[PDB]
Amino acid sequence: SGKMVKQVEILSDGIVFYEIFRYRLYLISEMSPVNIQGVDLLEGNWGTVGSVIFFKYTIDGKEKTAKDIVEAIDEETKSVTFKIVEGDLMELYKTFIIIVQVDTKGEHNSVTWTFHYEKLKEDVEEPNTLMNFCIEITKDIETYHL
Repeated sequence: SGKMVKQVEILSDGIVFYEIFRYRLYLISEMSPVNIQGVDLLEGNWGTVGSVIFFKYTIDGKEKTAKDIVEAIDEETKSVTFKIVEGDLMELYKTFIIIVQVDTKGEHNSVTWTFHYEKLKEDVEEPNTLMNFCIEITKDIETYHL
């Protein structure tokens, strides 16, 4: 078991940012094309718990996939929770949960990324590269909107 958390300040509008993750995830492909080539809906509906989304992405030039279930949406805390059920990460991790959270409260304007994960074997790395990648995504989105 394991948990990783990073908070990035964003200079663009947090609400707009949340709404991308919350309602229109398919867009991160246009906004971070270098990182994300595809965001396809396979089951359910965009913006709803239980929907099955498929990601095509590239880390360090290596092409990868993840199939995610949207497991939580929370409009109070401006949070969305994705659980990875298939793909490259599951070669290494039994369980992998990604929560994205946008703080708009006050002059505070930030995106917090949380990984909860269970490794398959003791000597698998902490998912630092993946956290770096989510921060790049955050910054692509920010600059795209700024």
